[PDB]
Amino acid sequence: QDSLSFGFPTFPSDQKNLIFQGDAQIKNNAVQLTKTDSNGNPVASTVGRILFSAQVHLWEKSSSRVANFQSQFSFSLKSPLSNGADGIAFFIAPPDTTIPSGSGGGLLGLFAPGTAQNTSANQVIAVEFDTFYAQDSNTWDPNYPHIGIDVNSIRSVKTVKWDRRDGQSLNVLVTFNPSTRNLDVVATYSDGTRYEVSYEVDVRSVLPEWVRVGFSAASGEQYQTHTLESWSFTSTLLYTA
Amino acid sequence: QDSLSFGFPTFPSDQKNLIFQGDAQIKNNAVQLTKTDSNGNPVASTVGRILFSAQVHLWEKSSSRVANFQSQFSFSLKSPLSNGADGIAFFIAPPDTTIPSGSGGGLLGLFAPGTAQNTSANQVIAVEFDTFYAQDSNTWDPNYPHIGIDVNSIRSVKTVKWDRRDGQSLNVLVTFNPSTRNLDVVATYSDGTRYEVSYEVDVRSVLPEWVRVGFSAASGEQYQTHTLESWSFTSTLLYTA
Ligand SMILES: CO[C@H]1O[C@H](CO[C@H]2O[C@H](CO)[C@@H](O)[C@H](O)[C@@H]2O)[C@@H](O)[C@H](O)[C@@H]1O
Ligand SMILES: CO[C@H]1O[C@H](CO[C@H]2O[C@H](CO)[C@@H](O)[C@H](O)[C@@H]2O)[C@@H](O)[C@H](O)[C@@H]1O
Ligand SMILES: [Ca+2]
Ligand SMILES: [Ca+2]
Ligand SMILES: [Mn+2]
Ligand SMILES: [Mn+2]
Repeated sequence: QDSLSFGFPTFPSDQKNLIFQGDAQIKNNAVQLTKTDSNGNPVASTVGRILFSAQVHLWEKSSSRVANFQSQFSFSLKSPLSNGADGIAFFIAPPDTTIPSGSGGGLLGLFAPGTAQNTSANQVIAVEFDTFYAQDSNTWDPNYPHIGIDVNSIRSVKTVKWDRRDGQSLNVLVTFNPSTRNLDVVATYSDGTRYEVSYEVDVRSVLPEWVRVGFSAASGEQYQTHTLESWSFTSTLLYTA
Repeated sequence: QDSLSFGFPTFPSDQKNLIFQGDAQIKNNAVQLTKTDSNGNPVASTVGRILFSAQVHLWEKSSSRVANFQSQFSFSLKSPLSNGADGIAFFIAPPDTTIPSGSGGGLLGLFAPGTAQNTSANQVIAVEFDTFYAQDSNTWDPNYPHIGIDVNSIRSVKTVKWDRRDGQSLNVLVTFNPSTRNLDVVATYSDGTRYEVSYEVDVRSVLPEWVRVGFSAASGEQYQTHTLESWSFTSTLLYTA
């Protein structure tokens, strides 16, 4: 299809079009990307991801069209600690994508250790909400919590300082305009605190014509829950001139 | 998801989200539901169907909601014969639906001979465009080409007279309003000729909560091409009170 859109105001346990990978599962009408114990407390060493089953037609070579898309979602992070880790990310990748071996912790379940910073070895665009930046294990991160745009590497091409608020929902809007090639991210807390980061990228040179979209999250030594509360997505192939 | 929509202004051969059953296949940017030879001519004894891969959430028992949906599409039928057969239908059925054994010809690839008219043995709602009504074989049909609403039986709960026009595209809009439980069908030819038919049905007593939507067509002794040219669909769960 040239256009596709779906919306999950909440996430009832009875799902049919979501691909669950790793420890991701439904709990309390929300998607818990990372594992939690019987009491709902976050645990260490856990990775989880979800992808919508239907493939998205991001661009079409024959017609020279590229899709304009928008993804709106909200999530919250909670942890008994204060150095919750590692983060959640919205991502776009080939349809057959699976959790790379050894991609836990700071690799957010998106990259393999050996090629995490090798742009020519990956095919993925992601918007990460990174809460752990210890320079001994996350050498690629700026020294502070941040939102970043990742293009084929765990080392963001662009970032903005962000504030982690335990238990508060962050509302996010990610937009890609094929006319300007601008991938825009706007995140806001209920009180109006706003964060913005943008970057110009030609999706055609990074991803194949058909892709899948979803979310990934991980916790290594440090942990926190990565709760996806709602999500809507829409994409429309448009002629770019 | 509570809401889902997709649009196929045309059908390029590079498809990822359609389930092809029987002889259905893409040719010349359109879906040929029934088999055609090398020259693109229709042949006898053929059945074919397509279904969008993502499941649609039709109704939800726990929340007492029912989907409001709309399906817009266009097709054309063509045949060198005086009596092209057998017809095409838009349908809704359980997610694991497949072509029943012996459902060719007048059964449109939707029902098995043994239970074609047994409403308690089927789970399907279809809008048929029936061009073959020979009273000796299709005994259940009115004696003329017609548009029919089928609820668990090849014997339409309602039909209206319709004219078959060789090679002309018919545009159809099928709507279901959960508030009134009215399933409306509006079909038009390019010259303005219009056909309307409506029926009240509680979808909750006929179909499971999750379903797949698609098209089906068949040709028995007589034949014709059944070409699906475009299709857009949208559905949204709504509180019914
Ligand atoms: C906690 O520091 C010790 O372990 C470090 C390994 O860090 C893991 O946990 C991080 C946060 O969950 C995660 O970002 C990283 O990928 C690892 O999974 C190590 O680097 C320190 O030197 C120290 O031993
Ligand atoms: C060709 O006529 C002979 O067979 C007929 C069987 O009818 C088949 O074809 C019809 C039109 O394609 C279709 O509606 C039906 O389901 C069968 O597939 C029969 O009716 C005639 O009396 C004759 O024997
Ligand atoms: Ca990090
Ligand atoms: Ca018939
Ligand atoms: Mn980072
Ligand atoms: Mn009929």
